Amino acid sequence: GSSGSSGMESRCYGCAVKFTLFKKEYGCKNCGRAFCNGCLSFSALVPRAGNTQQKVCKQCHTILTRGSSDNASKWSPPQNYKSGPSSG
Ligand SMILES: [Zn+2]
Ligand SMILES: [Zn+2]
Repeated sequence: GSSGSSGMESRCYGCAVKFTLFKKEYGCKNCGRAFCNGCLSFSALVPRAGNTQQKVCKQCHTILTRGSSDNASKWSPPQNYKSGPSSG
């Protein structure tokens, strides 16, 4: 009732760790979020940096290597785009 002011500062988007002299702050390329050297210790081709193996966060590093198999997103193109194995 008489409270509601949290002090959320620059933290990690993986462990929620606060960036300090000891814990430096890192940035992702794929998701584009803030991570700690600990979490941001992976590299994977990012379709944003021209498909270059940039330092990405664990998640992304896995998401880019997992290759989702769904179509949950804004208007999607027709399974058949260009003459090829183009999947749905
Ligand atoms: Zn972290
Ligand atoms: Zn990321």
